[PDB]
Amino acid sequence: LSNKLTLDKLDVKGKRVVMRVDFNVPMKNNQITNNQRIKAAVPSIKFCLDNGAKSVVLMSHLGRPDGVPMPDKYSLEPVAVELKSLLGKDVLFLKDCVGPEVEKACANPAAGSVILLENLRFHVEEEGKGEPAKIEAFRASLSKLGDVYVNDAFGTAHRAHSSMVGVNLPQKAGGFLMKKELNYFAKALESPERPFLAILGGAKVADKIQLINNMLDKVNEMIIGGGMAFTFLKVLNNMEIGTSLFDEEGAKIVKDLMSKAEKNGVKITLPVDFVTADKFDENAKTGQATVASGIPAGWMGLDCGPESSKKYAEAVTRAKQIVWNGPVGVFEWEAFARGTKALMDEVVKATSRGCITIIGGGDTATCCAKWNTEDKVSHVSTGGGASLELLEGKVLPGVDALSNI
Ligand SMILES: Nc1ncnc2c1ncn2[C@@H]1O[C@H](COP(=O)(O)OP(=O)(O)O)[C@@H](O)[C@H]1O
Ligand SMILES: [Cl-]
Ligand SMILES: [Mg+2]
Repeated sequence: LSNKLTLDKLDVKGKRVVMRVDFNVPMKNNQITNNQRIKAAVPSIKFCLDNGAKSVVLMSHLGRPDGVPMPDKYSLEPVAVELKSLLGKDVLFLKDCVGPEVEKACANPAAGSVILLENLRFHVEEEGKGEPAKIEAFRASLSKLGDVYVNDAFGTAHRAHSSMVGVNLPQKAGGFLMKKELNYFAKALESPERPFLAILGGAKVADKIQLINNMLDKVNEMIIGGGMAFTFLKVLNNMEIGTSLFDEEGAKIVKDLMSKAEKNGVKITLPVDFVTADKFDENAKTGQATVASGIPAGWMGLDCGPESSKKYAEAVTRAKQIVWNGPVGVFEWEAFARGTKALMDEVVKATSRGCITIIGGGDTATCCAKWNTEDKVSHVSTGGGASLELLEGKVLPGVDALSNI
């Protein structure tokens, strides 16, 4: 961020600060299961308050409510509560993020006020889909809530969304988490140790299958696991995949991706076996399948099996650097957690013999919390897809929109 305004050089004395953060935290049974992303923004928030900010107004999304208000399902109210304990200051929660009531609450706050707005994605204008005039009005409203803007939302920095690129204030500064994460990746990606392995799992298949093409110019090996794998296996192996995650658009480029991996000498490791489930539920009935057997109709693959874990281990053993985004099964539910635990064991072992190991994402970092490995890998990032877009070699939109020096 040498060329961008950052918080260390932003005068906040007597100023209202409006701050985009990534508070898209994981939830199970309605409880926050990892406060990593909240804790990670505390240094920027505290700095603002300690250097005389009149207020700090925090804004984020939670999940993918697709431009409809879903307070019953995706409210940020629980985050406000958690932020209090981590900050040592109280926080006022507002039930919207724009409009006359929100504008009034933020216009002239008591000295030192911390305010958290409701989920930005309850409005279609944040993503811009789910209207140019209402997008402008949404952005205008957000801009009234502070005098200066800070973006500390590293985990969302790949998204060219209204709160991330559309705030119109004279000073738009990168926060300290933004700086910490970008600095770590800049050093780690400049001259990676080789072989350099990417591990791509998870459930955001439509988005992340589109990142593979450019990642194939940067890495020497790739594990394609979790929900990502089934689109590949259906196309390449004619495998029956049941109700497993499948991306129609990505299927159309699978053969081209494999051709490119061959051209570039990138070894691709796909799974060969699975733990199956009869529905998407923690207490589903379960089974086993191989690529050869296929997955029965009406069943979904929610973990890899033991022969897949062996092949993943072989790739980890060859690696001198690893970037991992996306668990290799539904690790939140014990029936489907074994493959991700086994891979974590291998990645921790690799670190101990000198591998540079980077795990990132809202959910994947929660694997580190669950199995107590946060200090047993080289770097745990608050960015998942944001970190993969860095690996591709891009300038992230939320960084690009910051004020130039
Ligand atoms: N085979 C699978 N089917 C469905 N979901 C899966 C599968 N494997 C992993 N997942 C899910 O992937 C999710 C995380 O993916 P994603 O959100 O892309 O990762 P991150 O949050 O680290 O960026 C987890 O909640 C996990 O349950
Ligand atoms: Cl997606
Ligand atoms: Mg996630």
